[PDB]
Amino acid sequence: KEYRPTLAQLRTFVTIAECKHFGTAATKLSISQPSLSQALVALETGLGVQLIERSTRKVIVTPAGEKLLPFAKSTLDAAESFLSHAKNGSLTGPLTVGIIPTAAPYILPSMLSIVDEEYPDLEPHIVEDQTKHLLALLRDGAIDVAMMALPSEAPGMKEIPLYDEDFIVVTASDHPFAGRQDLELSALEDLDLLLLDDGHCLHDQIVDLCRTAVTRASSLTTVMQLVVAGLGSTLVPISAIPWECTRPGLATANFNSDVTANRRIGLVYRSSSSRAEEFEQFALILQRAFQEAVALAASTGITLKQNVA
Amino acid sequence: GSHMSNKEYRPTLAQLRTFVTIAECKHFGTAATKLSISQPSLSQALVALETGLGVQLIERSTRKVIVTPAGEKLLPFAKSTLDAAESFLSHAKGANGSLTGPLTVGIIPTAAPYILPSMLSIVDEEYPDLEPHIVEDQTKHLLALLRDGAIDVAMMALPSEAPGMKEIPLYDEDFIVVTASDHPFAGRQDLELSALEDLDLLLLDDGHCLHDQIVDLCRRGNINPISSTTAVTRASSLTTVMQLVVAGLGSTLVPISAIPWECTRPGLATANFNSDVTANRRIGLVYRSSSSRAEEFEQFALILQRAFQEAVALAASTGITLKQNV
Amino acid sequence: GSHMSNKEYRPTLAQLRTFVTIAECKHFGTAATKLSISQPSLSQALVALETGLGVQLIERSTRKVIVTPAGEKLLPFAKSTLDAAESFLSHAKGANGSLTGPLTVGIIPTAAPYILPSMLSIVDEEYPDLEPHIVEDQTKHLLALLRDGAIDVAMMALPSEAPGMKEIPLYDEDFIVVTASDHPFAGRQDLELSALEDLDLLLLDDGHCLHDQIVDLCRRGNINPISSTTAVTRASSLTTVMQLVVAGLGSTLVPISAIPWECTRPGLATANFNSDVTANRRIGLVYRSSSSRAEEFEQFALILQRAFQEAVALAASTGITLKQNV
Amino acid sequence: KEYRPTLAQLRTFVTIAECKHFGTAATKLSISQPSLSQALVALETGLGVQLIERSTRKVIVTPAGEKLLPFAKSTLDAAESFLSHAKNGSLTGPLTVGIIPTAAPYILPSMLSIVDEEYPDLEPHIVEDQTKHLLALLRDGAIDVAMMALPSEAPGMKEIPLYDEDFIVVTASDHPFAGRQDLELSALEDLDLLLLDDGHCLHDQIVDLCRTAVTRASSLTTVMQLVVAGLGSTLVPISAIPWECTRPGLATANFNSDVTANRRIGLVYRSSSSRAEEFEQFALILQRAFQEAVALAASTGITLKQNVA
Ligand code: NA
Ligand code: NA
Ligand code: NI
Ligand code: NI
Repeated sequence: KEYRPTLAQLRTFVTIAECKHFGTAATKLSISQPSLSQALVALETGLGVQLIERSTRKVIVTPAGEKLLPFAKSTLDAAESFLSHAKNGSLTGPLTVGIIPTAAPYILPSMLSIVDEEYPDLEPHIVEDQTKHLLALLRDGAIDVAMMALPSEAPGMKEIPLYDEDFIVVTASDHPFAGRQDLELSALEDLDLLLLDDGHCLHDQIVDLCRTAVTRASSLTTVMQLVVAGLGSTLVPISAIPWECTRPGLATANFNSDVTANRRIGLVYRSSSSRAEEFEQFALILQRAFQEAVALAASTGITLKQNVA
Repeated sequence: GSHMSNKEYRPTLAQLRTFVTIAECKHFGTAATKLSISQPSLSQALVALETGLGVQLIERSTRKVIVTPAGEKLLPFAKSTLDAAESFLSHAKGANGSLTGPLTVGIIPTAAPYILPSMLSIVDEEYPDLEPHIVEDQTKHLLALLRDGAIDVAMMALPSEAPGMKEIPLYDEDFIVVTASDHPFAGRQDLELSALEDLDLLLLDDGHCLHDQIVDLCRRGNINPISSTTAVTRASSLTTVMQLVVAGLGSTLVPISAIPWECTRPGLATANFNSDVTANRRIGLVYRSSSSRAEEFEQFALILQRAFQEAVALAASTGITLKQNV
Repeated sequence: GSHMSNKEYRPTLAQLRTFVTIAECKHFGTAATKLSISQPSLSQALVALETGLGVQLIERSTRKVIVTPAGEKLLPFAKSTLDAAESFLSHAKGANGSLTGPLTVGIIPTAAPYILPSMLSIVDEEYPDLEPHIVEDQTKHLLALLRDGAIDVAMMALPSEAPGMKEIPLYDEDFIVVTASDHPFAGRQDLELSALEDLDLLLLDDGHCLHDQIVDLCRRGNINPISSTTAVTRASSLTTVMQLVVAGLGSTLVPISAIPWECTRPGLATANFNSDVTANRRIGLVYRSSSSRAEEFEQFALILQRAFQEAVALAASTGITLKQNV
Repeated sequence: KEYRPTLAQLRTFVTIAECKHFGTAATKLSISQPSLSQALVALETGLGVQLIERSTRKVIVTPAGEKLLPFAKSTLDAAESFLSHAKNGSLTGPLTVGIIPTAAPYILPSMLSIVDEEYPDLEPHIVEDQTKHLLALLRDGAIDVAMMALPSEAPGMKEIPLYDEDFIVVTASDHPFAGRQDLELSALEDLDLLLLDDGHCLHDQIVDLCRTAVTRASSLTTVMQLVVAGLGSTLVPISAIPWECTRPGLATANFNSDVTANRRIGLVYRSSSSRAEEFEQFALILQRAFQEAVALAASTGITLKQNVA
C-alpha cells in the first residue's frame, strides 16, 4: 500500500507505550477498547512492523517500537503545538499597516505609544509609502490595511472613515496674506501654489476644485524649502503644523468658514478579510492619535481653520 | 462572534497538508493537482480546518489566494507536524533494507575526516552488503562528478545551487571560534558579530553562515562581505589555517565535529558567539533529480545523521564548551 | 641592473592614457582602436613610459595582456592625473555657455530640499537663459521618467543600474547619525559598525553605503543585509523617521546636506562613525546615453557640485561635528 | 580644434602664476623665455581664454586664470604623485604567492615570520590551493609565483628549484612495519596505501613508480583519520611530521638508503615577468623556511629517511 499513518493511529501507539495497558490507554483517549485495538493494528499492518507485544496482564513495546516511539511522540507534540498556537474580539497578534507619507509622521508616535501602553498583545508593523504602492501591497496581502485619503476608488476594498483633517495655508513671512483668517478660494490665484498629492479637497458653495521652477514634489520638505525661499506658497494638513509650520521664514493663513479645505482620511482593507472587527478597533486608536495631533497643533498658538456645520 | 474555536476538534495530517500546499502554491487548481484530489475536496478540507480552529488561514479572491497573518504564523507549525510524520515513516523503513551494492559518496574536506570513521563503522557493522566508495574533494569538483555520474550523492553545504539536483537536509552544524592561546577573546562564550573586527578571521569556503537579528553576513550573493586583513588572501585547507592560528597570525572558525581532531593541541584556545548569533552551516545530501535511488539515499542520510551525532558527542566529551543557541 | 629609473623623464598625459587604456581593455588591438592610433604607436608610447619609469607595467603574451603588480598600484594614480586634466578642460568651458533653454531635472527626495535653493539661486543669477524644471520623486519614478524622456537628467545615488544610461559622478556625501537626546550613543564621534546592534536604525532607500575594512553592508545584491527590529518595517520619508527618532523609537542616518533643516530641532542629538568606517552615498547625474546634450549636462553637474559645497558649508556653520574620513 | 592641454603647458601656467615673472619662471623650469611664452600662448589659444596679463615690470593672473589655477595645480600634483609612487634589486612591494596544500601549512609560519622580521618592505599575499588552480591563477596574473612540485609541465613558465623533500611512511601503531627503517619498494604491496597527489616520487635502481573505502582524498586529514582507524597507511612529507605524525594511534617507518621517496619543490612563474631577481631572492626565504621545518621534524625524535649521494 501507499499507507500514511494518521495522528489518531500515532496517538494510540504513544498512549499504549506509555500507559502499558489497553484499558488505561482507551480511557485516557476516551475511545473504546476495540477501537484502540483497530487503530493499533491498522498502524502495524501499514508499517509492516510489530510495535507492541500483548500478554494477559501486560503490554511490552518491541525493540522496533522503542526505536519509533520518540518519532511518533515528536509528531504528536508538533500537532499539539500547532493547535496551541492557533489559539476573541480583540486587537492581538500581527497587524501590518500602510500609511501615506503626509499623514504618517504627524500621528505615528501617538499611535505607537497608545498601542504599546494599551494594546500590549498587538504587534504593529508599519509601512509608509505613496498611495498607489500601498494599494498594490494591500491587494497582494503584503499589508492588512492602508490609512489613506478617501475615496480610495480601489476595486474589492472596504473603507472605514476616520476623520476630516483641515489644511492651513502656509506662505513666506513677508507674503501679504500672512496672518489672514478670511481668505476666499479666489485668493489661490495670488499664490504660486506648490501642492502635493495629499488628498486636499477645496470647494465653497459656488466653485468646486475637488476634482514655479518645481513642476512637482513628493515631499513637503522640498515644498517648505521653496516657501521659505519666497518661491511659492502651499497647503499643509493641520496635524503637520507643530513639526512643519513653526520654523522661521514662514507664516500661516486660513480660508473663511464658507470654504472647505480638508481631506477625508480612512482605513482601506480587502473585502475578503474576516478582520473587520479588528480594523474597527484599530480605527479608534487612529482617531485618538489624530485628536492628539490636533491638540498639539492648537497648543502652538497658530490659528486653525474655523468651519460651519 | 459565535463561530470561533471548536473545543473537541483536532486537525488531521490531510487537513494540514491541504493548508501547506495551498499556502505554497497560492492557487487552488495547482494545489489540488499536486495532492491528486478534486478542487471541491481541497476546499472542503481547508474549510474543515478553518472552522475547527475558528481562524481564517486563507483569503480567497477570483484569481488569487492570500495567506492571512494568522496563517503565516501557523504555517511553520503545520510544516513541522508533516515533517515529523514523514520522519516517522522514513525511520519505519529500517526493515526495508534497500542499502545494498555500490554507493559512491562525495564529501567536502571540512566534513569528511570527522564523520568518516563513524559512518564506515556503522556501514561495516549494520549494512554489510553496502559497498561504500568515498571521494573527498572541494565542492566544485564534487558537483562536477555528481553531474557526470562519477558519484551518486554528495555530502556538502546547502544551498548547493546546482542545476538538476535534489537536496536532502541532514543537520545544522555549529562552528566554534578558535584563537591563539594569547588572543584577548580566548575563552569568551558571549561574542557578538562585532568581534569579527578584532578576531583576524581566516575563513574557508566551508559553508559557514554568520548572522544575528540585525546584520546578515551570510547571504552569499556571489561576493564575500567579510574580508581578510591578513597576509593570507585565501586558504583552501583547515590545516594551513590552524597552523597560522597557533603562530598568532589570525583566528578561525572550525566545525564542531572537528573539535577532537583539530582543537585540542597546544597553542590554541576556543571561544563562542552568543546565543543570538547564528554561526553554523546547513549540511545536506545532494543527488541527481532523475535518480531511482531516492529511497536508498534517504536511508543513507539517516546513517550520516547518526555519524554526525557521534562526532558531536565526541566533541562534547572533550570538555570544550560548545555554542549555545536559542 | 642598469636599465632602471630615468632621472629627467616626466610622463606625458598621452603616455598615461595609453597605460590606462591597455590596463582596462587588456588587448593592444581594442586599446589602439579606442584611442584612434596605430598598434605600433600604442606600443611605442607604453615602452617610453616603462623605460622612463624603469618599471614593467604590462606583461605581453601572444593572446593576452596582464597588468603587473607595480602597474595595478600605479593605475589609480594615472587615472587621477587624467581625471584632473579632464576636470581642468571641463571648467575652462565656463566661456562656452551652452546652458540655455529648458532643462528638466529629476532629484531624489533626500537630496532635493537641501540643494534646491542654492542651485536655483545660481541658475537665476548666473545662467539667466536656462529654464530649469524640477521633478522631485522616488528613484524608481525618476528612472521611468528619464527612460521615457519626461526628464532630461536625474540626480540620484549611483550606481543607477538603469539600462541605456550614462552617469556623471558629482560627489560623495557623508551621513551623520541622529539619535534621540537620551540615546547612549548621543555625542559619540568614534562609532564602529558594531554600533548598529544598539542604534535601532531606521534606514531609508537613500543610497547609504556602510562598510569598514572587514565587513561590507553596502553591496546591495537585491537583498538588504541590515534588518530593522522596530515596529516600522519600512519608511519612505525622512520626516516620518525623524519623528520616530525624537519620540525615542529608533535612530537614523541623515545626509550631511540635510543637517541645518533636519538636525537642529529639540529632542535630537548627533553622532558619527569613526574615520575607518565609510558611511556615505555616491551622488551622480544620470542621463540617456543617446543624448546630444552631454556637454550641457556636464556644465550642469558643476552647478550641482557648487550647490552641494554650499549646503556642506551651511551644515558646517551649525557647529555640529561632521564625519571625519582617512 | 579638439585641443587637449599638455602637462608642460599646465606647468608653464602654474609657474608663471606663482612666480609672477617670466624670467624667474623660465629659470625655475630650466627652459628658455621664448619656449615659456610659446607654451603659454599654445594653452591660451587652445582654451580660448586669456589666463595671464603681461605688463612691462609685472604679470597678473586674469579672473578666468585664478578660477582655473587650482585645477591645473591638482593636475600637476597628481602627475608628480604618479611619478613619486613609481619609485632596485630587492624584495619590496606586493608579492602574491600560490602554495600547494601539502606544503603550505608546514612552512607558512616560518616564511611569514622571516618576511616580517627581515624583509619589512615586502607585502606578501598568500593563496593556498590545488596545483591546477594555482597554474590557472598564475597564467591569468592573479598570482605572481606558485610554489609547487616540479616538473610543472606548464607552457610559458620558468622554474626555480627549491629543495627535495623526503617522505616518511605512516602506519597505524599496531602495523607490523612500525619502527622499520629498511623498507624496500616491495613493502608497498603490504600496505593499503592511500596516497595524495602531493608530488611523491618513488623509485629504486630496478623499479620506477615515479610515472580502501576511500577512493581518493584531497586532504591529509582524511587520510590520517583512516590510518589511525587501521584502514590504510600513507606517505607524509617530512615537514608535516611535527603537526601530523606525533598524535596517538600512529607509527612511522622509512625506506632504506637505496630507495628514493621524495618530491622536488620549486617556484614557478611566467616567462613574461621581469621579476626573476625578486623571485630568486624569495626562493632563498623558502629554502630557509623548509630547513626550519626539517629541524622541527628532527627535534621530535622520529627517525628520518637516510639517503645515498
Ligand atoms: Na509579528
Ligand atoms: Na599590497
Ligand atoms: Ni510607483
Ligand atoms: Ni578544479
